[PDB]
Amino acid sequence: ASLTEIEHLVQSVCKSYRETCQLRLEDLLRQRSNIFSREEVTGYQRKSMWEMWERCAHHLTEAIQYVVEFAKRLSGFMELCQNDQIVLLKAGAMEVVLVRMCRAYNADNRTVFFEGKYGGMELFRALGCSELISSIFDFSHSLSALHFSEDEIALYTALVLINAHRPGLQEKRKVEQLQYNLELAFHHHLCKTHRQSILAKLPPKGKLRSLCSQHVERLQIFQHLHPIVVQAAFPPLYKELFSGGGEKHKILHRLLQDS
Ligand SMILES: CC(C)CCC(=O)N[C@H](Cc1ccc(NC(=O)CCc2ccc(Cl)cc2)cc1)C(=O)N1CCC(C)CC1
Ligand code: NA
Repeated sequence: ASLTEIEHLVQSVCKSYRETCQLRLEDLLRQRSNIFSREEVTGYQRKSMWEMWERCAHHLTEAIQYVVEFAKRLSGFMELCQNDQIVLLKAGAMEVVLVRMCRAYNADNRTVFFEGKYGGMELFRALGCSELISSIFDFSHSLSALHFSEDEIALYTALVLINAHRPGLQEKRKVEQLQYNLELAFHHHLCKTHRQSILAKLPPKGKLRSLCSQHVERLQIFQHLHPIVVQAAFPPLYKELFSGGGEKHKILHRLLQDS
């Protein structure tokens, strides 16, 4: 590529992200004052473990769907073969969500936007995975210190998804070329905005990998406790990406093929 193409890729990636960001940043900031009362927090704690899991699985699925749409709009993604598109999404969609949610996190009071209001870790105690919850909050606390702009999140999450090292890629060279151009765009934008200092503060890939593994592991614990809840009340896309043996569903293939 050349310089004019990279500048175009920067605006292309930032545009695809704005069209699929799920929640605009200003809308998330305007809600920061709206925090669950101590009686509303106790209500969430009084909910059953199985109800909190399906409510969280529903919100995770909604977020993942926007990441799929981000991928389809992402320059060069739909040119890859379908096997590679599915490998990249299965490996990275959750990782993109884990990065995106820092916008919905308030580092001042350590709360996240959940079901119309902001609440802390104590809101999710009924899940029975306090270690995973605190790892999630800590990860959002870390990214919040970086003070990401919307353009930086756009370019970073594009690279989280377009990773030529994902096992199972049939056209590794083709993903490499797309990843190299997206790297150039991200680094060129950081250079122009004088934000190259964030490169050393970005979390290691093994951290996002550890969070996704913690999610699958705690789901397997819950699935053992309430297998019918997962089969009957969890979204099909969620089961395809996280539940064994739930990969039998093909949701993503339909999501990608349409339009
Ligand atoms: C920029 C916007 C798109 C950000 C919008 C946004 O906030 N999305 C996330 C999605 C989400 C949902 C659930 C989790 N995990 C859990 O609840 C733990 C249980 C678990 C374990 C394993 C699996 Cl596989 C699935 C669930 C992680 C993330 C979100 O809604 N929240 C609110 C509550 C959680 C605790 C933090 C983040
Ligand atoms: Na933040």
